[PDB]
Amino acid sequence: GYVTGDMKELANQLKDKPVVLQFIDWILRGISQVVFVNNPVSGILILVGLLVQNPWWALTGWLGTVVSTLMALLLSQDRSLIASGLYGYNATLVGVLMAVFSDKGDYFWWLLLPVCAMSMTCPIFSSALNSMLSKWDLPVFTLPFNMALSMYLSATGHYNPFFPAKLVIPITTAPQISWSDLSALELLKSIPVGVGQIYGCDNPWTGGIFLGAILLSSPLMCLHAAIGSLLGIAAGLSLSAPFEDIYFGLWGFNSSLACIAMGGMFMALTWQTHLLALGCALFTAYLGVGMANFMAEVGLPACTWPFCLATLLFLIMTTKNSNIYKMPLSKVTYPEENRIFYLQAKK
Amino acid sequence: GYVTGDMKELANQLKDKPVVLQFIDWILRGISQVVFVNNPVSGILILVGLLVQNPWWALTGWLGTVVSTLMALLLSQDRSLIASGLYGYNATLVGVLMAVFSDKGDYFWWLLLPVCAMSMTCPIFSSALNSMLSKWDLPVFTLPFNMALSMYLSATGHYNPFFPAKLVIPITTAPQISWSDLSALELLKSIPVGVGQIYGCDNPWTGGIFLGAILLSSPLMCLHAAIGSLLGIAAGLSLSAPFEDIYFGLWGFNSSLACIAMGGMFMALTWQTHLLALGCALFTAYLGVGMANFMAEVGLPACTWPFCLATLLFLIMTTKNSNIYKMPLSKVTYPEENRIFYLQAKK
Amino acid sequence: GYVTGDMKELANQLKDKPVVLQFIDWILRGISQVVFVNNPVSGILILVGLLVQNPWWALTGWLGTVVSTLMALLLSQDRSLIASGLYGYNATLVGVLMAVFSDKGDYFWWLLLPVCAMSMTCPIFSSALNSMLSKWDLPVFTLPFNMALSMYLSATGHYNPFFPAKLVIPITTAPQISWSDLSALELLKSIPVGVGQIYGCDNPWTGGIFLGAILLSSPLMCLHAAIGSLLGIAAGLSLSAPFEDIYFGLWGFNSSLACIAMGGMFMALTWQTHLLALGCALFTAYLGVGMANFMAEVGLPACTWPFCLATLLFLIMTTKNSNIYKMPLSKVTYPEENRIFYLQAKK
Ligand SMILES: CCCCCCCCCCCCCCCC(=O)O
Ligand SMILES: CCCCCCCCCCCCCCCC(=O)O
Ligand SMILES: CCCCCCCCCCCCCCCC(=O)O
Ligand SMILES: CCCCCCCCCCCCCCCC(=O)O
Ligand SMILES: CCCCCCCCCCCCCCCC(=O)O
Ligand SMILES: CCCCCCCCCCCCCCCC(=O)O
Ligand SMILES: CCCCCCCCCCCCCCCC(=O)O
Ligand SMILES: CCCCCCCCCCCCCCCC(=O)O
Ligand SMILES: CCCCCCCCCCCCCCCC(=O)O
Ligand SMILES: CCCCCCCCCCCCCCCC(=O)O
Ligand SMILES: CCCCCCCCCCCCCCCC(=O)O
Ligand SMILES: CCCCCCCCCCCCCCCC(=O)O
Repeated sequence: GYVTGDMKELANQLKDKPVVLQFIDWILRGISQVVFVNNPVSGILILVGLLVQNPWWALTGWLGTVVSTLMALLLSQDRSLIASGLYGYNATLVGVLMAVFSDKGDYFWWLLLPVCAMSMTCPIFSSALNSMLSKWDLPVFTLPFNMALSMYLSATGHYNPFFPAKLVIPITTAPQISWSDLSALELLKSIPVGVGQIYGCDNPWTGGIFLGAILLSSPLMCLHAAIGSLLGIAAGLSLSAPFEDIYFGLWGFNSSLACIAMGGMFMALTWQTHLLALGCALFTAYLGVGMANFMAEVGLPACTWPFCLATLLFLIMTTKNSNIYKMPLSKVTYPEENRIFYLQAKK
Repeated sequence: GYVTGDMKELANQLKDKPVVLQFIDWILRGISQVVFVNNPVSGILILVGLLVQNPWWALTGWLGTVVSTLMALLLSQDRSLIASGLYGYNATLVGVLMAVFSDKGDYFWWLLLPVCAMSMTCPIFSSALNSMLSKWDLPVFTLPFNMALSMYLSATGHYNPFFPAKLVIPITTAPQISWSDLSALELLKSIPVGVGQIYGCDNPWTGGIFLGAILLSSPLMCLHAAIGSLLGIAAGLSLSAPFEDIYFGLWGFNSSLACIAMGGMFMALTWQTHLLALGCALFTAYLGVGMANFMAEVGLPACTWPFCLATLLFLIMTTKNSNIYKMPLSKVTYPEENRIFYLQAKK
Repeated sequence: GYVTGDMKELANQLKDKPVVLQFIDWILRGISQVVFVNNPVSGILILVGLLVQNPWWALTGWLGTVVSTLMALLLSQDRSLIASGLYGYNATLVGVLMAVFSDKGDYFWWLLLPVCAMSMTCPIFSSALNSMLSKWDLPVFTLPFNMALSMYLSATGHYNPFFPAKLVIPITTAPQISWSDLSALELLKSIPVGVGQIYGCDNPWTGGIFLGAILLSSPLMCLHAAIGSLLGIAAGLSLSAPFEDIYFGLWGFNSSLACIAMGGMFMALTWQTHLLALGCALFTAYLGVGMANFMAEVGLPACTWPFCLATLLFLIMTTKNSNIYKMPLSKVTYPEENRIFYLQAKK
């Protein structure tokens, strides 16, 4: 009970502690905030999962988070946002995916130089988008990370002498799918892989650890992540996608995030909003394959562009339904507290 | 006189009728609203023209409109907008152009499955765009349809095992144009074809029927549609476009819409605004060829992206001219009533 | 002292002169406003530099500026903006770069026809963006020019029978860089070339003349332009860019503009804002190579898209630092007056 939720008691106790422990807590919260989790223990679990997948990726992500938090402190950003990990969760993804999309293999120490540089731009993006989106009461999601990674991967490319990137080839021929070779076990295993591919990790154990951390933060968030991954798998099956792409979790890491965001987190949790979150996850998977095909023509991966776009689209949409409630941005903590607040406001 | 204009008397009489007749009226108005027409009889005429061109395309468009209206009703959207056909006119285009850009020929019944799915997203897009564009008092035009069709055609592509799309090849060699083979009769005939290509129909009879329906709704709108198609033809001739592209109406279906919108419809009709509409039609044709060339590099058709972009750009532009008047979004019915309202407000 | 700054005395004396002299002054100010300079004498110097580089390019730019100013007068835009050259500085770039990116060589008189047409659309863009951006207190920069040039170059392309454009080939193989062949003299000479490539001119004498004109307007702006060009060169060296691209000034014409804008011009000049301008110049160079690589896949040059995007991103970003001050849009004249106003407001 002490480690569940956002761990407000730990933050209150650390508010008067030496700044080193506070900085460590901020780094852990920023690591956890990729899946909309404000738990430092969930951040430790996510770090353990990243180390299980690849220690080099974990090192790059931790370095990116540290550099982003330090730069946000240097830029005199809001201290409340920095304490909650909202300044540094984009750079974790930036560093991890820069290590993922590198063509020079593991432990390429020179890659530590661009990573920091891009981690130097994550706060600025996070600032510049926020002051706009907070005008319309909308979150930035992973838009700063998407912009930074697209800019970096366009600047370097596959043929960069210093930091070559993994080549992205657009689909040229019609795939041949043997539907008799579809494996139910692999389809079931792609759900943890789908959840784990949020950090670009294809290890089923890493995805299971991520799901466990999310469940530690909030069981409803873990359930919505699993359902979003399953819906991404279903959308991939509906479009006759290659089985290797479905088994790799490339179809479920956007829909899982969309289901987490639209289910309980930024909309009050009701069965109507549950169905809306399911529909948003399906739409997010379809937009994900569309964006992947579109940016494959320019040599870029879609990453989490479809998730941000679809979630913003569904959040901006307005309905004359009292049971479909959009939570205020200042009261969004986690689905249980969000539902309690919505029930209190309803009466 | 009873069937001209928006047919407000029919709506008033149907407001207390059984909901089946009201739903039929809403579907007809949504069909007609592609060309900014709120006339159910014009919707019937447009359906007849679509059947003349291709019954399969008409069936897909009708199914898309019905599904979009039902989904907008399910989402508790504004009943006034649904009654006027503003929730369902984008899905008509979505279904018709999904049938048009299909590589599996006519009467591919499986294509009825994705169409409905895309018609499920047309209301949401509209809503998500409306709440964004109503702040600055701007219409959504066919932006939801453009976004939905771009996402669908990127997701499927030409090499999809289930729903392949027609291949789009960027221009590779310089065209050889024999200017002695230019036909005045074909140039004149491309005006109805350019008007009918709004629905993706290249039949001159279909375009003539569409022009007749628009004239039934409003003569000024039909005149502006014809002038916009002619201006698109002129712009195509100015850039040495292939004659087959001009004869197919691919150059005049965006400028015609731009001239309809900017002439009398969303700006008060004056000779100054008439010249502004002509300039907007020329700019829209040039932006149309530019956007088509740009999106051919990613394997996508431009469709009505240039029309929406150019019309929004011309509507946002502000001048210190009293005779260049932008009609309020709540008072926009059709050019005759718009001009009457503008004359009343001027005095 | 009479010709330094904006020469408000000359404007006051010309306010009651015949309109021909006023129009000439407006054209000169519009020519100079590309580098955020409101000096007609600097406009004359920039015209001299353009003539030194290429008389055809100077003729096209002058014609574009004249046409844009004439149509902005015809469109009843704000007279104060027209008098300060803010309606016509985008068409100077449009005409000059349309002459630059033409595949038909120099003195192609038919190119005078599209140029005017694009100069026709420059005021509208300048209007349409302004009303959108003045809400958030942001400048339009060269966004109208970028939009117009992208639209034109997409519409025509390399294979246009009438107005072919220079082919843009994306990078296909990894460059081989002989670092022992790097020349310090060429690196130093690329700074004036980097400043002169704002107008698409690769002549070092032209860049030196441009720097002299900027220094005549304001020494701080010239210093920031030189530092931005140097930072662009450094960023190009950091990414192992080909030496020919660095020597051609293709790496420094965006960072120089970003350093001019962010240093003293649109943000109050302090050492903190000086470091922020340096960081913005580095970010602008990296975004410039990224966007160049991105639009090379669609056959388009990036031009000044990265400069506008990065400068807007850095201007929107908000910090809780009193020394990092964003000047109001109505009081922005030049860095010396900007700093004086900021110092007066601080106390
Ligand atoms: C936006 C893309 C670029 C981001 C910033 C990249 C900065 C890299 C660090 C500069 C020096 C790198 C030297 C590496 C030499 C080598 O790889 O052998
Ligand atoms: C795909 C290659 C390009 C690089 C990736 C996109 C980088 C975008 C940087 C600028 C973001 C927008 C800044 C604010 C603009 C506005 O005024 O709305
Ligand atoms: C809106 C879509 C909802 C999800 C639909 C999931 C459908 C999964 C199965 C679709 C393809 C079934 C196999 C057909 C191919 C074959 O067996 O030859
Ligand atoms: C892209 C294909 C899938 C698109 C799915 C769009 C539909 C999402 C929302 C589903 C309906 C939710 C209705 C909730 C209110 C109610 O049930 O009364
Ligand atoms: C070409 C790639 C596929 C097609 C993608 C079309 C766009 C679909 C999603 C649009 C979401 C728009 C959200 C806007 C949010 C905002 O204005 O901040
Ligand atoms: C955004 C692109 C996708 C839009 C939604 C597509 C949903 C298709 C329906 C799912 C089942 C398809 C079965 C096809 C069977 C076949 O063609 O053999
Ligand atoms: C902005 C201008 C719009 C109107 C343009 C009208 C058409 C002019 C170009 C078409 C005629 C070209 C004739 C020369 C062809 C040739 O003989 O090679
Ligand atoms: C790219 C093709 C050229 C586009 C040029 C658009 C010009 C718009 C037309 C403006 C005409 C004048 C408007 C009324 C002013 C007046 O004459 O009193
Ligand atoms: C955005 C597209 C281009 C802008 C508009 C270009 C208008 C050109 C009008 C004149 C066309 C005919 C003159 C060229 C004749 C020739 O070169 O043979
Ligand atoms: C590659 C060809 C196209 C180049 C860019 C041309 C863009 C013309 C229209 C710009 C958008 C104007 C409307 C903006 C509306 C809004 O954002 O609210
Ligand atoms: C993040 C901004 C960095 C700006 C300064 C970067 C300076 C880079 C200097 C060149 C890098 C090394 C070149 C030689 C490498 C070799 O010989 O292989
Ligand atoms: C793309 C790589 C480079 C990115 C550079 C980002 C950092 C810009 C410079 C920020 C300096 C901040 C100075 C004010 C704070 C202070 O020192 O008091």
